[PDB]
Amino acid sequence: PTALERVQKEGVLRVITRNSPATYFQDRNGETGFEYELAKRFAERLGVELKIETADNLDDLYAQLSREGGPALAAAGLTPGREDDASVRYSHTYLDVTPQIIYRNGQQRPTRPEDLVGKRIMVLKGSSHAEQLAELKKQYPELKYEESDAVEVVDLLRMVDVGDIDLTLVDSNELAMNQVYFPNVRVAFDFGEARGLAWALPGGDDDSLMNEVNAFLDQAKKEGLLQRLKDRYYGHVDVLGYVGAYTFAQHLQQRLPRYESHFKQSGKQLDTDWRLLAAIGYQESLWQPGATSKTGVRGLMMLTNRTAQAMGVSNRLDPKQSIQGGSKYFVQIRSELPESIKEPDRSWFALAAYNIGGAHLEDARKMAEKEGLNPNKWLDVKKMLPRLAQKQWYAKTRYGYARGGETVHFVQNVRRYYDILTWVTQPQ
Ligand SMILES: [Cl-]
Repeated sequence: PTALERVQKEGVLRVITRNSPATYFQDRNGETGFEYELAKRFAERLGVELKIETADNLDDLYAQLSREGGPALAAAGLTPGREDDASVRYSHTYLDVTPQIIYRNGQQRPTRPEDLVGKRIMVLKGSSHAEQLAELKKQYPELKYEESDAVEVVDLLRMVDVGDIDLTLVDSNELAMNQVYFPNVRVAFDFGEARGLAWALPGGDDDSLMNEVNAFLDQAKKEGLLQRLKDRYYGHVDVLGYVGAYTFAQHLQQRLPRYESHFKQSGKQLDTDWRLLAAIGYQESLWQPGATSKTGVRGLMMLTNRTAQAMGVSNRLDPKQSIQGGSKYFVQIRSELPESIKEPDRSWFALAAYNIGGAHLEDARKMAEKEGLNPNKWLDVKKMLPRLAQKQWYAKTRYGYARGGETVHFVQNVRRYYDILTWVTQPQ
């Protein structure tokens, strides 16, 4: 009975991973993570259910994988070993990452490997990163670094952010994912060439499962799934920019605490996720209650007088009222969307209408239907929205010109800020 046959016979694919937003994360609304979604899709390919198991550290992860009755594979952003070990075999690679030395804005930036000597350094125990430093230590014997089995990457970066350690070493993708929480964290330099991440399978001569893993990852590439997952989880710096990333971190730390209870209160009484509402707040005003503009919108949630009057907001500059009014407006808009639009798209459609109004959004949907696209599918209607800004298209619509390009930007950003806030984890 082959490894694949055991999986098929048991009707379950058991996957071991790390506990973190990058790989696998549990939230009241559900389960997320780059590896989680990639493994989920693989389980569906095999016609079996996914069963996630977590490891406390990398040594434990590899120990579980090689134990009798262990999981089928490990999907945890793993870097294959410098040299082969009979205990583990790796799939083809599915994401190129660059190891980076991370330092604290305020202290001097080490520029080369030799500068790592005489520094307080911590890395994950059992990691490829620890091995890079072990290899380096042969060349510079005075190099010191600590290995912890009790920390995750988020903790290492937190330690650098607050000055508990001088430096750490992590993969570029997880740095990008975490830059939005740690305002003082900075890349010092790229330490070594880019490496491929791969899934790990148990040792031995059985290729039944391995060949399906490699066929799947090929299909995952061709369909764009790897790029789309990469962009959601590891695209914060790409999309927001580097200054935007650590600037958000600064605001998360300094601004959000003044308004968090207002968001939670509105979210609770409106029975809707408070972090989605806070994400709207950030896109609108960067959580600034005195924010204004010359386009007739004002306050933390940037309400028009029209909207403010309808929602019963008597002071747009008051943060509590602004948050409540805009939150109420968002929920009302979402409720009034045509019944044919189902979640999760319904919420993204609601953000579009929050920004551009339901009338203009209806024009975008009608255009989608004419092009033979699904008007109830957000990714289709998202293609049509920019056309409302073009006179070649808007002149024949019922409601005419609208800034649908800016609407697409608004929805993408809020969704990202919503992810970011959902993935916050508390200090140790
Ligand atoms: Cl989007």
